[PDB]
Parts: sequence; C-alpha cells; structure tokens
Amino acid sequence: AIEVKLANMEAEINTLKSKLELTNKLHAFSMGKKSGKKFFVTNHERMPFSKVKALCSELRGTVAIPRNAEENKAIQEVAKTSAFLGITDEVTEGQFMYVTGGRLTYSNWKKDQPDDWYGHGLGGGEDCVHIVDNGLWNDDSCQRPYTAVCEFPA
Amino acid sequence: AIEVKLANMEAEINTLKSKLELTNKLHAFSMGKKSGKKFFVTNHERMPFSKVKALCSELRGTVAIPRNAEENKAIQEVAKTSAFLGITDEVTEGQFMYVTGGRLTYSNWKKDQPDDWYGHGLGGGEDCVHIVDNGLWNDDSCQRPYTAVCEFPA
Amino acid sequence: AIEVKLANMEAEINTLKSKLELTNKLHAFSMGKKSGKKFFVTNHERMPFSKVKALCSELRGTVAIPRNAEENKAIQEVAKTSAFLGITDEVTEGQFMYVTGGRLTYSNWKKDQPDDWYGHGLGGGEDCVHIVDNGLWNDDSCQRPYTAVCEFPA
Ligand SMILES: CC(=O)N[C@@H]1[C@@H](O)[C@@H](O)[C@@H](CO)O[C@H]1O
Ligand SMILES: CC(=O)N[C@@H]1[C@@H](O)[C@@H](O)[C@@H](CO)O[C@H]1O
Ligand SMILES: CC(=O)N[C@@H]1[C@@H](O)[C@@H](O)[C@@H](CO)O[C@H]1O
Ligand SMILES: CC(=O)N[C@@H]1[C@@H](O)[C@@H](O)[C@@H](CO)O[C@H]1O
Ligand SMILES: [Ca+2]
Ligand SMILES: [Ca+2]
Ligand SMILES: [Ca+2]
Ligand SMILES: [Ca+2]
Ligand SMILES: [Ca+2]
Ligand SMILES: [Ca+2]
Ligand SMILES: [Ca+2]
Ligand SMILES: [Ca+2]
Ligand SMILES: [Ca+2]
Ligand SMILES: [Cl-]
Ligand SMILES: [Cl-]
Ligand SMILES: [Cl-]
Repeated sequence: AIEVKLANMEAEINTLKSKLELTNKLHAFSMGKKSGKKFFVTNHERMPFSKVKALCSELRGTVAIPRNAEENKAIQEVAKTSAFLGITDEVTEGQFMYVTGGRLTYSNWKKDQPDDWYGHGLGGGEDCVHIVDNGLWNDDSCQRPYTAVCEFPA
Repeated sequence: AIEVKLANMEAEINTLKSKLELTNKLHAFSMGKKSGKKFFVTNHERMPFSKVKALCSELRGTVAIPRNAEENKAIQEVAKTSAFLGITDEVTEGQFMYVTGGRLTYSNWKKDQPDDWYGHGLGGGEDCVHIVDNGLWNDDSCQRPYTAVCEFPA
Repeated sequence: AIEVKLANMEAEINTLKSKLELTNKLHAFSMGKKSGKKFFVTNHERMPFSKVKALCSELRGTVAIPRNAEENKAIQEVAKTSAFLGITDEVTEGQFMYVTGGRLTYSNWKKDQPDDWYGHGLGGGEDCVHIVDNGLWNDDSCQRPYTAVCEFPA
C-alpha cells in the first residue's frame, strides 16, 4: 500500500533529521562550543573583509562580533591572530554598526583608534574593524586581509 | 507517476543515509578516533558532574571511563586539564561503580585517595572521581566543576 | 492528499540535502580547509601503507599527495610527525608514481634518498614514501607504520 510506504518514509526522514541534528551538536561540542554560549570558529585563512562576509554567509553564520569582554576574549583565542570583527562604519563615517544591524553596544579600541587613516595608500580611509593579539581593536582598510572568524548562535 | 516518484525518494533517502554515515565517519576521524577503538571528546568546559552526565547523554555518549592505563592516558591528553570520570560511589559509599553499572576493573588512585572528604565545605563528602596530576585519580564533590569529556564506542 | 504528501516529502528531502551540505562545509572549514584549496586531515594514528590507503578510501579521499612546496608544508603541519604520502614505486621499481595515477613530478627527497634499502629486515626493499618532520622525503617499507593523513578535493 502506497500510503503505508509513504508513512514509513516520513518516519525514515524524521530519523535522519534527528541524526543530522546530533551530528551538528557533537561537531559544535568538539569545536569548543560552551553550553548556552555563542560558537566561534576559523579555518585560519586571512582575507579581505568582503571575502569573510561572503564566507561566513556561505556557512549560514556571520562575521564574529563580541558583545562584551568575554566574547571578545573567546574570539581572540579562536583566531589566535588578527581577525576582522562584524563591525564597520562604511555607511556613515564615524558611526560604527554591526553587519547584522545596530549601533555599538560595546567596544574596546586602542588608545589612538579609530583614526580612519588615509595614509595606508590602499586608497580611501579605514571603515573596517579588526582585533589585534592583545584584544584591542583598530579600524583598518576593508581591502586588507585578516583572519576569518565566523560566529553561530548559542 | 506516483509510484515512480515514491521509488525515487526511497533511493534519495538511502543515498542521504549513506552520506550522513560518511560524514560521521570523517568527523570521528578528525576528532582523533583510532581504528576499532573508543574515542574521547571534550569542549573544554568545566561543569558539575550532573551537567557532564546530562551533556554526554544528549550527545548519545557516556561520561569518559578509563578501562586501562592506555585509555586513562588518552582521556588525559584530550582533557589536558582535570576531568570527571564516569565513576562514582553515590549508590553505596565506599563502593565505586561505573555510571554504566558494575564494579571497577582498573583504577589509578592517588595515594591517600579516595577519602570522602567533608572539609571542602560544599556539603556531603566526595562521591565523584576526576583525574589530577600524573593521571592519578581523586574522589571529589560531584558539585565541583571539572572538564566534561564524553566517550563514544569503538 | 497522496500527491500533497509526496510533494512535502520532496521538500523535506531537499532541505535535508541542503543542511547536510552546510554541515560538510562547516566541518571542512573547522578542519582548516582554505578557499579553493584541497585539505588534509589526520586522526594521528600510525599504520602500514595499505591500511592508510583503505582508510582514506573509505572516507572518500586519498592518501595525502604534495604537488608543490606549499602543500608539502600543509601536510607536515597537519601530520606533525612522519606520515605516508600517496606516492610509491610498487608498480615499477625506481619509477615513482601517484597512487591516483601518473609519474612523480614535484619531489622533495632527503639527501641520498630514495635508495630502495633492504637492510631494514622487514623483507623486500622500500617502495613507499613518507614525509619526515622537516618536510623532506624518504622511501621506506610499505610495512612500516606511519601517520595516516588523507586529502580531500579543493
Ligand atoms: C594594524 C594597525 O594598528 N594599523 C594602524 C592603521 O590603521 C592606522 O591607524 C595607523 C595610523 O596612521 O596606525 C596603524 O598602527
Ligand atoms: C579502516 C578504519 O578503521 N576505518 C574507520 C572508519 O570506518 C570510521 O569508523 C572512522 C571514524 O572516524 O575511523 C576509521 O578508523
Ligand atoms: C584535588 C584534590 O586532590 N583534592 C583533595 C580533596 O579531595 C581531599 O582528598 C583533600 C584531603 O585533605 O586532599 C585534596 O588534595
Ligand atoms: C626514516 C629513514 O630515513 N629511514 C632511512 C631508510 O629508509 C634507509 O634509507 C636507511 C639507509 O641506511 O637510512 C634511513 O635513514
Ligand atoms: Ca569611510
Ligand atoms: Ca571610517
Ligand atoms: Ca586605524
Ligand atoms: Ca535526484
Ligand atoms: Ca564517597
Ligand atoms: Ca578526595
Ligand atoms: Ca515539515
Ligand atoms: Ca623501491
Ligand atoms: Ca630509504
Ligand atoms: Cl575601508
Ligand atoms: Cl559528592
Ligand atoms: Cl615496500
């Protein structure tokens, strides 16, 4: 009976969806996702901010954005080196915003940053945000390549 | 038509089952699973024993259990820090058992341990086991937060 | 309703396919795959050449093959120790070839290697190739256990 066959296949599909969910949970765990916390990950590849957004978006995630001191540190430990944050002031110079929308609710710039420096030569100012090794931020050219770090929801 | 479509979906479903199986195999390989052997995984998060148990169960695994000096070492190397073991004497004081049931067949107790100490001031004695320095065992309060290490079948 | 149920099943299957692809992409990313580049993975297990071959085959990959200095470095980075490469002269002594076909082009032989040595006492000469710590190559017995490193398509 086709109806029975169809019911059995719906049950098979539900089982596969449950197993894929488990595969995803285990993978996050193995990659360090802490209970109820956001998950940050990197392949350690350095690239232009435009490439990072495309990359994370292709992964159905978003460029890493620290909403406090903790998350900033986490993003720091995963990248291990200088990485772009999902923050820019490209739309309106001076007003930094999250790539997912909204004005900054937390920051940790460096003593003389942001300076929107134009002396970099790459043309234009500096509208992208990246982290250093000490955790401090610096506005740099989006054209410059830095470590790609994506984030996924808690 | 209908029966043809139904037969194809049967093929689609079986192909997806094989693909997810392959995905799990590769993930275990990248997590360091050795051929024909059980493997351990951690997210390096510290938490009370009750939480570790709940988390590993959610992952369809169990709390890490060393059955010999080899696995004991393996767990050590995966955790890097102090981690809980799936061994407790909660059912019968002084009689340590595997959370999966049964008496111990291998132990690596530190001298002067277990001692069911009440001096930690957390209440109750010590009914949980965790690995300390040199890979030795110590009984501690199930309330203390240690590294969660889950175990998956060979 | 039969047709409607079948149509929903089609959609469920397609969304599952989509999600699995996303899982595979994220996993490769987390394992270090660089954009447009093939990537190397290992479980850090040491085994004879035939075992490495069977393992990578089961995972739908091949034994790691350095096609240039850059990939040779990526492989030594991943392995962290001595590992077999998908290169042998089993078919025709002295004529090294890729396990996937074709004669060897790029090479990084250690001084005085290959030498098809028999003094190792394992029987026969040396028809398998492995990378050492420094990245240089040596021909050794396919019977010796070396680290398993598999590569997957760019
Ligand atoms: C990596 C970094 O800090 N780059 C900054 C650059 O963005 C600019 O602010 C410049 C001032 O002319 O100083 C540099 O240190
Ligand atoms: C030859 C062999 O053992 N292959 C297994 C493979 O089937 C799969 O179980 C994988 C899990 O990561 O581990 C490998 O060791
Ligand atoms: C981490 C650890 O080993 N803690 C133990 C504690 O459980 C208890 O046995 C105490 C006895 O005073 O000694 C400590 O060293
Ligand atoms: C790991 C390694 O390099 N083994 C080589 C061996 O293959 C053989 O060439 C021998 C010659 O005596 O030298 C060894 O160093
Ligand atoms: Ca600007
Ligand atoms: Ca700017
Ligand atoms: Ca700047
Ligand atoms: Ca099809
Ligand atoms: Ca006790
Ligand atoms: Ca104790
Ligand atoms: Ca549905
Ligand atoms: Ca030879
Ligand atoms: Ca040799
Ligand atoms: Cl810019
Ligand atoms: Cl306790
Ligand atoms: Cl050989």
